[PDB]
Amino acid sequence: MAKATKEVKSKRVEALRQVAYQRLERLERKAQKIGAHLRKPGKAADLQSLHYLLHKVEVEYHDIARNLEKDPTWTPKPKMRREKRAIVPESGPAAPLPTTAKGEPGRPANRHIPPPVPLDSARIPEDQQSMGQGSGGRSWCSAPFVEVKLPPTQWSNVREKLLKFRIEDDADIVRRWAEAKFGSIETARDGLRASAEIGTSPDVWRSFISRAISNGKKDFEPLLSLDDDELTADATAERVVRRWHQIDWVGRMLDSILETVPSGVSKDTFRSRVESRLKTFHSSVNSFELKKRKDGTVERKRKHTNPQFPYLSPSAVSIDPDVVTMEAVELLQMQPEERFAKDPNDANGRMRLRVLQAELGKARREALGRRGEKAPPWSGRKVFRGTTTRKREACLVWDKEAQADGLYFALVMSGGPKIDDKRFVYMDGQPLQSDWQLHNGVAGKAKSCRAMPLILKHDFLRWYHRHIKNHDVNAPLEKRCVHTTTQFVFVEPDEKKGLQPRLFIRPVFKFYDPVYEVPDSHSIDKKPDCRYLIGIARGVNYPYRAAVYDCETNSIIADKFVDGRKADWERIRNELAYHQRRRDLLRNSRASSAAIQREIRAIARIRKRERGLNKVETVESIARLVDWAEENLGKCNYCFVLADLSSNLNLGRNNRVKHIAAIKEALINQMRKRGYRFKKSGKVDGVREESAWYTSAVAPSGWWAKKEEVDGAWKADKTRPLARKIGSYYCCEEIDGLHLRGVLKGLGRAKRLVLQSDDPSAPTRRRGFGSELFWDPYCTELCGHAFPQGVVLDADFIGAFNIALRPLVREELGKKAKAVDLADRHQTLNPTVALRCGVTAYEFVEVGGDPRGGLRKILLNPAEAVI
DNA sequence: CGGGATGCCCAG
DNA sequence: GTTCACCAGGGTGTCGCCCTGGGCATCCCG
RNA sequence: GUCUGCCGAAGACGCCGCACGGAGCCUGGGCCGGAAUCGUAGAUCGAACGCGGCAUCGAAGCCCUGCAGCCCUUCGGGGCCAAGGCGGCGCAGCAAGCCUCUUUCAGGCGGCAGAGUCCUUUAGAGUGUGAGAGACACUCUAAAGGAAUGAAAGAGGGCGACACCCUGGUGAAC
Repeated sequence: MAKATKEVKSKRVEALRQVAYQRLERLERKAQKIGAHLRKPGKAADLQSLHYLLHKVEVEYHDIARNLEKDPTWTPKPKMRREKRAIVPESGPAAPLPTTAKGEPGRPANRHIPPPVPLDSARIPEDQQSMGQGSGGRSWCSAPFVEVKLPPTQWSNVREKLLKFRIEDDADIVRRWAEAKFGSIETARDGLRASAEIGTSPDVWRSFISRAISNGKKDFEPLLSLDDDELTADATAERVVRRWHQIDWVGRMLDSILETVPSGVSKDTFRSRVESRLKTFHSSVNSFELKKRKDGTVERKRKHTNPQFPYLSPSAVSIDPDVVTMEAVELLQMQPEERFAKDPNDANGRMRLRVLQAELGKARREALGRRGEKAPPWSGRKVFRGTTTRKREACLVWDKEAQADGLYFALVMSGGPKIDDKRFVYMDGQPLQSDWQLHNGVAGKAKSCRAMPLILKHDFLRWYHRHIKNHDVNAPLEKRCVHTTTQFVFVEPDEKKGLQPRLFIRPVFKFYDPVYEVPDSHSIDKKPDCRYLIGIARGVNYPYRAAVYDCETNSIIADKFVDGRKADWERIRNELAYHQRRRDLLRNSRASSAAIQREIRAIARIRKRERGLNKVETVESIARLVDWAEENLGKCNYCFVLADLSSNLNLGRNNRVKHIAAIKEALINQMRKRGYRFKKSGKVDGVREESAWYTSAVAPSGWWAKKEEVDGAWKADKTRPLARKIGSYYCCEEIDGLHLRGVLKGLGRAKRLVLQSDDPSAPTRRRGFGSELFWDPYCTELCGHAFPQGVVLDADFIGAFNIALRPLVREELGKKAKAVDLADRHQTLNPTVALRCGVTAYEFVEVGGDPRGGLRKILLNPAEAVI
């Protein structure tokens, strides 16, 4: 019988491959029919729709051909050609929210109003005495716009003066220059990337160091006599040759562009903007990162993923259906085996079927282009932005006669009266005569400007009261400022609906930069010299958890945290998916269009509710945490230790509630605005990044809880899960004041808990905690409270505690360390550090003949128990 | 003569 | 019930740089 | 403008009043069907598979599309030509949008008479200044037309890049 099975198996594979060839030539016949049918003159239904059927049948051709050539024992019985391709969500499971006006926060009216400004004394440091270009400073912008009141009759002259500094419609000059100089845009991008790169040949290197020496620098005289392979591997010489190649190449291309500038464009601000963009480009193509291999050799890896020339992103071109029709039928004319070969004309060397699929996508993109958005405009109307990067350009003067709200945005033009030097004064408090930048008459300058009044509303008044304390001579130096530049935006007038032109300005205040610092904040082998350490645990559902730590008492002091909107994001995503499905299934189907419009409005409702989700609440709580830290802990006495998470870690469906790098960015900006020093590497003193491996999963009671022993104990005891697997077995909500345990559904991704749910098709509280809860069974007692089978704590609290206690271990061990040594040092040190704050925990309550049957949360406050 | 404009230069 | 490979439409987060001016030479026209 | 006296329903919410196409190329939409194929002899039993044929509801995308309607416009018209469906009966704070970017919360928005306040324009009149031009400064008085946001956070602009997620049109691996 066995020899019969072997010969019959060869018959099976040969017969099924014969079926594959018969179906293949069936596709080929169908493709010939439709390609000769698309040929039929005047056809515009075989266009697009059965052009899509053409790429479908050719994709099936390529897939059948590949599945037959790659696999010699091709025996297809997987039951997918008999599969109906069902969609498992229901047709109508609509579940909106019923919560409505159950309190509604108030708005305690406050009367913020900017008081007048005195002249600052000689407390200014020496490096920021002039406050010109690059002379210290912080240059912190202004997060709200403020509306200036344009004159009702002279606003056209103001618009004419502001049209010089207009930022948009400058890309078209750069694209026109690329078209006129290198023919095509892609050829321009490739040739300009080739010219911007620096060679590894030491001849041009030595030429650029010789140019550096002849320009007045005497530091690189032994660099000319250095060995060629040594100067190639020299990082300092690499930076020098990069800066001089930047100067030469940016100068050459800048001219090439300013020679091709049309008349009317102001060449000064265009020169500055284009020079900054080309400096950005030549830095980003030639910046190389020290990537080491296993043998210690440094690989010259570029930080930027794929830099291209500025103002040269690939814009979508509206291709026509006729040329993609001709290219498709011409691809069909050649032999079908080479129809899926690499295209010699493609830049990426794509497949011919792939480039025709992309061309068909463009051909149906031209009818569905810049439309269909969920209406997010800036004011709706036609605007043009810009910036005024000078004091001769524009500034904020203060009216000395007004005791409050006397800020005026003075902007210089040919028309208008002369500015008053005795009534108007700069916003720092210094007079108009100190700077001579817009004063008329004396010191050889003559300037006349109109000071249009400022409309101070809640946003700008709140920002000016929070960020600027310019009315106090002896103010902290991080609150005093000077104003040089303004990122205005001009909203153009409309005559169709009869509106009024409005100008919004965003000032950019160069704040004075004090020398505030905490020592050894970014020292690798040194703990920061401060009394307090704050450990931020950035998580997925809880955004951050803070556990501040004082080394004098060696205990946690506070446990501030927020809740996050993960489950709300899940609900919005599910309702958005259902409404998108019902809208899209009702669009390809026709004779129903009011249904399309009402589900467009339902999509807009869910878009507004998703627009409610943002990082604003997270950065608001970060600001509140930093303010609380500076109030209670005191200035220059803390350091926000953060876990060094991956910069581009990938999550699942919770991308809109990730906000992980936003916490680090917000903390860096918040500690920058407090006055703390900002190093050139992008680090601010008081925000220290330290890496956390599985050592951030060790217990405060002294348990490492390694993944190997946790996996072994969970395999031996499925009903008793350890580490963070305990939280996945319990319901998120509560029944009888407490959360029950449940049984997982055996499907991997459809994880539905069974909380003794004998009710048919009952989801109940199918959502669980997941990895959010850490249960330590070895901690049967904690903070004056007893637990029979251990205490369940938040995993983010454990991570925050480990992060806050980590730099002590880092200083005790040294620079060279592995995670095992940090783990055992944490295992020994953990028990010794105590808790003097209310630490959120859970209790194993007796449910159903078992103390592990339920979870109940209490405060567990040492301030009520220990002290 | 002089108010205002336009454009270039300041480079471990 | 999954996973991957394309093409549309929509939405997010995140990342490399640079910027966040004054002096001054010449034009320039009423 | 704004505030008060007085008047009302947009747009939503329940009810029904109605909708231009197949030659040719995809699919339901109904049938019928065995073979090339498979349940590890035969595989003719069953499973189906890509399909073949018949008739047909008729639609996906086009030829037919009128500018029914919206956008652009040099104002003549052109583009998509479908949409927006539209169009009544009862319900009249209860949508969207706006009052500033990124958000949250509270609040306001729609006809005609009355009242004050501010700004802008202007007038008479008056005061001093004014090598004196009845010019200027500016006051008094009067008239014309314009004038809802609080509260809590934010480093925001560019330029070029990535990497997720959702829904359709598909194909392949399980």
